Amino acid sequence: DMDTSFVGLTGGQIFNEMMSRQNVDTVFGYPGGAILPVYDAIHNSDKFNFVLPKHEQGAGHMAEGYARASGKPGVVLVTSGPGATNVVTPMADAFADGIPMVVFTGQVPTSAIGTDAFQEADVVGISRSCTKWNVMVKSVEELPLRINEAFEIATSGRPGPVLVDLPKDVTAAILRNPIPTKTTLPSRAQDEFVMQSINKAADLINLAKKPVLYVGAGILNHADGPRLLKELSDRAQIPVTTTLQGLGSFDQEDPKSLDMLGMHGCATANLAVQNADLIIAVGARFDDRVTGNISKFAPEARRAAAEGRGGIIHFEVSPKNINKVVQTQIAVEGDATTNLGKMMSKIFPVKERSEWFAQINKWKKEYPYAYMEETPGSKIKPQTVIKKLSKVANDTGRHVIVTTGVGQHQMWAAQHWTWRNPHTFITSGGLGTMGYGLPAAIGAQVAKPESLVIDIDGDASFNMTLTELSSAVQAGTPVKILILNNEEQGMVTQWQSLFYEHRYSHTHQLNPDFIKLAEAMGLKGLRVKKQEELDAKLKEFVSTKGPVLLEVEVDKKVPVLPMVAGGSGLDEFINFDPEVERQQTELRHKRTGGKH
Amino acid sequence: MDTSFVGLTGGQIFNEMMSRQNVDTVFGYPGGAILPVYDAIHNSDKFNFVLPKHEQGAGHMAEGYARASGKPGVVLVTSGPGATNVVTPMADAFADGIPMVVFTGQVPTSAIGTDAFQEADVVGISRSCTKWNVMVKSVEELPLRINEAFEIATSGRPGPVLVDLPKDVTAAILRNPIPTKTTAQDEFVMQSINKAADLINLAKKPVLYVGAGILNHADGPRLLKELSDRAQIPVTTTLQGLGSFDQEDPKSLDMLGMHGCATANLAVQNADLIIAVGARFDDRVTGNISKFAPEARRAAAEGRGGIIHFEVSPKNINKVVQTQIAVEGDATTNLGKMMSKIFPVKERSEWFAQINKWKKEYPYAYMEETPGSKIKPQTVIKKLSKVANDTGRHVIVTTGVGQHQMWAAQHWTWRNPHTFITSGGLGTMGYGLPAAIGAQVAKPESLVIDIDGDASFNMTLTELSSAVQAGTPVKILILNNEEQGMVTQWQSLFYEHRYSHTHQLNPDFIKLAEAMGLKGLRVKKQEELDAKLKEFVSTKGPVLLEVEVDKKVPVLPMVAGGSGLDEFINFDPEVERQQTELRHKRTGGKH
Ligand SMILES: Cc1cc2nc3c(=O)[nH]c(=O)nc-3n(C[C@H](O)[C@H](O)[C@H](O)COP(=O)(O)OP(=O)(O)OC[C@H]3O[C@@H](n4cnc5c(N)ncnc54)[C@H](O)[C@@H]3O)c2cc1C
Ligand SMILES: Cc1cc2nc3c(=O)[nH]c(=O)nc-3n(C[C@H](O)[C@H](O)[C@H](O)COP(=O)(O)OP(=O)(O)OC[C@H]3O[C@@H](n4cnc5c(N)ncnc54)[C@H](O)[C@@H]3O)c2cc1C
Ligand SMILES: COc1cnc(OC)n2nc(NS(=O)(=O)c3c(OCC(F)F)cccc3C(F)(F)F)nc12
Ligand SMILES: COc1cnc(OC)n2nc(NS(=O)(=O)c3c(OCC(F)F)cccc3C(F)(F)F)nc12
Ligand SMILES: Cc1ncc(C[n+]2c([C@@](C)(O)OO)sc(CCOP(=O)(O)OP(=O)(O)O)c2C)c(N)n1
Ligand SMILES: C/C(NCc1cnc(C)nc1N)=C(/S)CCOP(=O)([O-])OP(=O)([O-])O
Ligand SMILES: [Mg+2]
Ligand SMILES: [Mg+2]
Repeated sequence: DMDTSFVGLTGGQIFNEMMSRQNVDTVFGYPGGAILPVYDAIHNSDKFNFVLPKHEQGAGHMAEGYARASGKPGVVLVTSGPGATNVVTPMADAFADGIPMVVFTGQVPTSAIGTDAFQEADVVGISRSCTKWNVMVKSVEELPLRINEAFEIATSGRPGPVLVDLPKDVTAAILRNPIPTKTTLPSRAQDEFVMQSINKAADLINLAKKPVLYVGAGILNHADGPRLLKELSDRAQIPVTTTLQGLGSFDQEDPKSLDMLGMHGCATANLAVQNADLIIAVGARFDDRVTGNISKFAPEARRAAAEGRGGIIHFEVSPKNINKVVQTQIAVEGDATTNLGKMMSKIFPVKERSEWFAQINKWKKEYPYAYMEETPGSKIKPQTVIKKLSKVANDTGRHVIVTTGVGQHQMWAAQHWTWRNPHTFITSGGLGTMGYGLPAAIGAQVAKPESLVIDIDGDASFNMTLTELSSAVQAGTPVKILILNNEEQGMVTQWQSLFYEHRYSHTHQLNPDFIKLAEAMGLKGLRVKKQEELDAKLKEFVSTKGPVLLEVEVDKKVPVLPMVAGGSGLDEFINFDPEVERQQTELRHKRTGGKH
Repeated sequence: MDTSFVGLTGGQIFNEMMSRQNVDTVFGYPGGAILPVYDAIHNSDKFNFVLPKHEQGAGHMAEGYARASGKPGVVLVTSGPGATNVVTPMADAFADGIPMVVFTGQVPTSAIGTDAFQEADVVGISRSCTKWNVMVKSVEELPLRINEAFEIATSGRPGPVLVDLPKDVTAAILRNPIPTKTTAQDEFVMQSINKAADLINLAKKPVLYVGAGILNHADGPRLLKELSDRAQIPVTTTLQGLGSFDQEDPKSLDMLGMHGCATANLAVQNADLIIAVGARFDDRVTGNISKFAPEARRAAAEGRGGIIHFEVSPKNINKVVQTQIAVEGDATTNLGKMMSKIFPVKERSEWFAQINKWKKEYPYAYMEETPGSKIKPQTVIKKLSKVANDTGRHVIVTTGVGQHQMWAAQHWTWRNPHTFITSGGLGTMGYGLPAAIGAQVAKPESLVIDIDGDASFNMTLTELSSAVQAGTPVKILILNNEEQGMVTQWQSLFYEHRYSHTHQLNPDFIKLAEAMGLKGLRVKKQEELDAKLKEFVSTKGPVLLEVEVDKKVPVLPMVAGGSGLDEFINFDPEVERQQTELRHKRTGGKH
């Protein structure tokens, strides 16, 4: 069966048509020679909104933030050569964090490919290891097919980035042949096997006496995910901890909430996991930033497994991540949410778990997120800023979205914010890309025009992509940019303090005047130094109509705690100790000859 | 066998190896995976360290450094996003043949292949944009790999290499001694030299087609000048060859190609012999390849001329155009060997008469200022060229990518080697500022000027604060036409003035400069331009000058479409006015 409707159109014009057929409402991009035939076709197009950054990396991270906030794939449209190489970091970032993204790169004409042409890059080769799939379109005839395959692959299984390489002669060419209609249009034994494993997992859960739900980003890839998670938690009385990327999937005000686990997770979550007889892993991949020393990980679960009375259940959509890190007793293949729904009726309702929750509540009382609080004459504490802003933003009654950079401010945002809503924490976790914060916020704001979007950023992170401030003005995105300025690459100085005897090698970048910068870029700029002005400034920050930057001068050389590092198990975290911090301050002064 | 490194960590070995390689500057940004190296180079007296805001900045700085100094640029970044952020500079250095050694931290070997935190397949990603790369797998082979890297980056055609450094390798202590070392065809060439000298002595209308290759040797420009003087041969250069020949010399043809001087293009098309020296016949130079140099091909068919190619990389020989004589190896070296076999020529009356008539007929014409009109971008280049030269200082110029780049290339008078540093092959916007910073580090006493575009500058403007921290008093000139000029030109020409997303919203560049810690200057009026240009150059410390220039001004001449070099579009004042009215009509008076 053939389709003749695209006959007579250029490749560019076909691209434009395929965007509305693929339900694309937003395109992030930057023009150039190779991709000019497509840009002429989308000129003044009302199929979608176009967002123009200052740098293609910005386009990439914007599309990511857009994808995370909307649940739709982020679409990028850039030129060949430097245009394409400039989106390599965002693709690798989306690949690590499972973000659906379709990247369209212009390419030199097919006759010039492989001749080391002007602005030619081997983009398909470069991006092979950091995309789910990529392809070079070699004729206009196969353009709709490739577009359809790209979007499907990007949004199925574990979502991820795909790249489509678009030769200039292909997008300029007129389609002069009918093409298969199928290319233009966007097992019983397996089901029985999945159900079998679902039955097995239900049996294990009904047996557990100290279960823990270990929840990650996977639960958020379905609209009903958080809802079914809660239903399972309430039905079987199971406490819930989340990874960094699962934050927002569970109401942290709920008594059964364990908060975040891992390297910088809540001690209670870490201890609960270390003492659980059953770990129910839902959409999480057991990264070492979560597990700590893997040989020390979940000893009570391993003991339960050896005695046939527990262990680890894994709801995982990708075969690649099953039995990858941890020996699992039961793997439940496919969409976590879907499989939770199927399992629910098989779970015995539990009245209470007195002993287990008594232990957990005692851990909660003993190990809060403690830190050195403000004293007279001291600088503002970064942890205090997060706690205050969390309440201020939440009290607005608006839907709040938070993006971050990478480092200490990121962890403190994760810890001290109170998470309650799905798809409201957007942070770079796997690749951990500095500079993510501002463009991701712009993207998220585009996805959710009514939401209050806050970028909680670091000074070093913000410097990476700060040129996109003007892009926010041009895009009409009233993002709220918060800079926790400690005048350092804090996460690195933390590691240098701990393991390199306070040798701070090249970890202090010279910052610009962030307030003058913001105003030069066309935003309102605010600064706070004094403890007494923090409250009022935070309120003015959140209340501002347009885009606004607020720089908070915060204290320096403050470690993120708790911390699981070295060969420590999850239950061998370093805890906050006020006397230790004081001793570290003296030691630091002496070792740095008074410089820090 | 050598024991001098026994007891040192991999990072400490790296520190010593930089000294042994004669490295005086490292560009980089720290992170988890590369931490053991940064600890070892902490307060190192063996080299200076330059810290950017972005790894792309580090990369382009290293490029600018390499191009001004003649030494390889050294980059030191962390794993994952640190490494992926230097892909564009590597592709840039690969395209332009710039010596660069990139050191990327990597996750511990025990975590490689497990999709670990901040893990990327950097060896895989960078394969197509490096001459060579490697992952160091033990501390014992670290000196060997460092030595290989520097050797490969600086030999043949120079280019980028990458060395992946697993954290556990750089933290590991060398326990065992390592081999001290790790710490016929010339006749075929001589025959070619003889044959090429025979062709040259026979040529009646020869042209020296000179590129970046002649600048990869200290004595390149000198031997080029000698050959040109000896045989009375006119010299044209590529964009990347600018500075290798004195453009004030009567035999200068200026730049050839897509936006080259018409005289240069016409000489090439009418030459009976083309002597290609360190140039790779890119289509930005040749135009339509089937129309390129018809008289040279004709001479070749009659055995009285053709094309001679002095090229160091065999794969670039007969890659684009069929050549009669190939001389493999370093161009400068082979020019020296050839010199004694070239008959001296007193004069070429007819050939230079024809050339000098073209020069009079086809200068770099453009619509000049009129009372009330905006400042013309071409005029700024001419005036700045004189003002900068009048300082008596050594001047180095970097640019961004676009119209300003071409106008810089055209209207500047190039006389000194390694003084024009621009992204040619990859054509990376945002190149100008970080390249200028790196060049200033290489040549602290030089006057370094970034002639940048507004769109290009926006790409990497965050490095302005890095200029302050590095102590590099760069001079930043922004030709502000409030547009992606080179793209709007192509849209005006080929897409009926449909300007699709080619107008980015600029920040206040002066307030930006001041926020970054620089002095900011702005010119709007013609009357202020001269004074502002002089203040700009005479300013001590880093300074930005924004010039509001006229918009929608095409770079001419232009060879595009299926045109041959002699089929260029030339400037015409009446055509420009007609284009202005047509553009107004089609954009509803918006442009
Ligand atoms: C400075 C820093 C510190 C960090 N410290 C911590 C920390 O203390 N604690 C922490 O948790 N993280 C931390 N990380 C982040 C960490 O590196 C990982 O990014 C994070 O642990 C991964 O979370 P995740 O497994 O839930 O999400 P992902 O990496 O996205 O993995 C999701 C898993 O679920 C699967 N999946 C996806 N969709 C579905 C579906 N529909 N159905 C079923 N399965 C699905 C995926 O295939 C994948 O296996 C830190 C990062 C940084 C930069
Ligand atoms: C907007 C724009 C417009 C442009 N328009 C033009 C234009 O009009 N004219 C123009 O010329 N360029 C133009 N370019 C630049 C063009 O794309 C190429 O960068 C340039 O033409 C290549 O110059 P090159 O061959 O001299 O140097 P390279 O690309 O570096 O090639 C040098 C050649 O010499 C060889 N070589 C290197 N070292 C040695 C040695 N020691 N001995 C012998 N051989 C050696 C190399 O292997 C290579 O083959 C433009 C770029 C842009 C962004
Ligand atoms: C704004 O668009 C351009 C600006 N400058 C340019 O060259 C310096 N080009 N060149 C093109 N197109 S191109 O000329 O067809 C071409 C190209 O030309 C081959 C063809 F002429 F044989 C070769 C490689 C790349 C490109 C590219 F990416 F730019 F499309 N578009 C522009
Ligand atoms: C400033 O340094 C760090 C900041 N934050 C970190 O984790 C969130 N890490 N982690 C490390 N080193 S690491 O822990 O040995 C490690 C790593 O751990 C392996 C080991 F724990 F088994 C795995 C992959 C990458 C890294 C890397 F690159 F960061 F070094 N350094 C930092
Ligand atoms: C990373 C990157 N992205 C896009 C690019 C595609 N290009 C260009 C080109 C010629 O390479 O077209 O292929 S030039 C250009 C815009 C130039 O704006 P300007 O700086 O203001 O200078 P002007 O004086 O106005 O001309 C773009 C968008 C590029 N090279 N790099
Ligand atoms: C350099 C670095 N890590 C390595 C690194 C390097 N380069 C990039 C692109 N990304 C990362 N993550 C960090 S965490 C910097 C943190 O500084 P910050 O922005 O100001 O945050 P904070 O100070 O609060 O920890
Ligand atoms: Mg900081
Ligand atoms: Mg411009």
